[PDB]
Amino acid sequence: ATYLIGDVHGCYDELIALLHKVEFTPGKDTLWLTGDLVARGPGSLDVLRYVKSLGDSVRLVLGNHDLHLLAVFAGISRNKPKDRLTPLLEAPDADELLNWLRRQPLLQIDEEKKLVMAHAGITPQWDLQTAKECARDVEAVLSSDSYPFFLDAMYGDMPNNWSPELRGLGRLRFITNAFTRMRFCFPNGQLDMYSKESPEEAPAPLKPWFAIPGPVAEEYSIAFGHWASLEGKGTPEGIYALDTGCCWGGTLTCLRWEDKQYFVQPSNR
Ligand SMILES: [Mg+2]
Ligand SMILES: [Mn+2]
Repeated sequence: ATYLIGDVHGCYDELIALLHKVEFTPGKDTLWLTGDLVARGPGSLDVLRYVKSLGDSVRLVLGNHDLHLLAVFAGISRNKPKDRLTPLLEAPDADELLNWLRRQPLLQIDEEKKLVMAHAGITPQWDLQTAKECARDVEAVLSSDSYPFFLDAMYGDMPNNWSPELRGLGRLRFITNAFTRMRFCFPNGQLDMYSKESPEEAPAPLKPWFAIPGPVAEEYSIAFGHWASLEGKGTPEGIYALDTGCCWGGTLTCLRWEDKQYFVQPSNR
């Protein structure tokens, strides 16, 4: 079976309880995770240890809090107490876990299921070939010996409009923002980097990225996490918003792909 779970955010107990609920069995089943494995919840260290141990039985994409953790690890960014990352950062296997984490993809594609996953979704300004090329470019910088320079460069809110003519720092910043921070778009597909509310309580003319027809969403289903204030609701057919806010006292959501059956684990917080 194929299971897809939204942002775990260090909620190890809930993750394991949910996987026991569906009798997840590596070697028979595959797990897709929308990223943001770490921060806010109490068990980022155990989550990373477990997800890494799954090997080919898990298909992960990186989220914005995963990248922030890498930035803290590399000395680029300051640790915020609220993220609860110190046990992971101080673990004897931190190097092994975090060098594994930075080698993971930003984008997962399964052609037989016609299924695409990214942390925040796929901007309507990208076709599939472009999304693939952009994921490959950022994955290449993250898996390189010089990844702290990219992590430093990634911070920023502009440019917010895609063009194949983008070059350099602006190109990487846009790619990172589209994959890991995007929520709302302007009518022309331009990213808005400030509004984090639900679609209904958002100011006009902003609309969810998935409400703007894009080439990828026309041919593929898209599963994503990130946007907790969406509460997993309000999406079109073929769009699966899996982040139901577990670390915030919401729920951890698991979708089984074969029958589109949902399984939910209450937050312990
Ligand atoms: Mg998140
Ligand atoms: Mn996120």
